[PDB]
Amino acid sequence: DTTITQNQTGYDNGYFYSFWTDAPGTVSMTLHSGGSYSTSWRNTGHFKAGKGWSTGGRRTVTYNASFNPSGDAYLTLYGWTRNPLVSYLIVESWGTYRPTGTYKGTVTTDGGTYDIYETWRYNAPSIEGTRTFQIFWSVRQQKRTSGTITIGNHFDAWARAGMNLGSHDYQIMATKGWQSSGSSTVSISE
Repeated sequence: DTTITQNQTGYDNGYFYSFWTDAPGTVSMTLHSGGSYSTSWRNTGHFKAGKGWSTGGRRTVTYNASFNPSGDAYLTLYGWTRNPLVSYLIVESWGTYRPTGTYKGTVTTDGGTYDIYETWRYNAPSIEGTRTFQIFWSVRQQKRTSGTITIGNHFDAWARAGMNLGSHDYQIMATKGWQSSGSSTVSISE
């Protein structure tokens, strides 16, 4: 297995991965076989790490996870588009705080009901550099740590709500953390 501690993307055991933090040395990601990885973090800053695909799309993804946050963290499908510049999250579980934004509707899919939100992020890290951009959210109403995500059902609900996606960059089943400690192990597949 490979331990990642510096911002990078690449491929491991057939799958794209991405690691990003603004607090190097406080978080690591261990790449396991197939679509599997773990993370460990301690009094960190911001971090996002996961395996998935370098070009996102309307995939039906199945994941199985162990998720043990001590504070603010998400277990979430995460990705980016350009033209327009958008980041999006399908949040399956969280730690101390359930994320919210401007309410936009609800979508029911894969046995659960999700609230839909939009937020704006100002002068923040993006795939293009420091930029201002929209975040699209589907947040499950009840936490879960395994199951299937029919991503097309979220994209379509967002579009019905006036939330328009662009050309896809990467798409990962991510662990994301903010000023917390914890661990995770996440195993994905299309």
